[PDB]
Amino acid sequence: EQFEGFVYKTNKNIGNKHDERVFIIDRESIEIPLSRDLRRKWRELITSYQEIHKKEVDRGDTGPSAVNGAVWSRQIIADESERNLSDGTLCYAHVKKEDGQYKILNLYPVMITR
RNA sequence: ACUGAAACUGUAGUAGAACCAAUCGGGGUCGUCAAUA
Repeated sequence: EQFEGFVYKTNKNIGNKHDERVFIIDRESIEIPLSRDLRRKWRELITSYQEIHKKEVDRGDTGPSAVNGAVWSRQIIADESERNLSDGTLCYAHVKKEDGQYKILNLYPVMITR
């Protein structure tokens, strides 16, 4: 196939990680209204990521002490710009279909998330 | 078309009586952390 897309590169944030993922825009697409409830939940989840590791990062660890061969996942070392869901940011969205509606429950920065 | 003189703003009076630097708190203890293949 041929596609066009965005590379949703995060870092090598776990030891078994081989690949980044890239979002294929050339093909089928759907959109949902972005609620202010999602905006706060994003800010709040990312705050946790950034806040919880602040001390490990500032003493200069390059990755979690509990997983060798890995480096800070992109969102946890990112600037506070990441903490605001500004236009064109890339996310994973946790979704279900209900009543034929693509309900979005949360926005999450990584496939398996905090 | 003769300046009045002489005369302590002084004497007596406690910035004091009452008032708690005090009330609460085991030097204690378990699961998290990272995301993909």
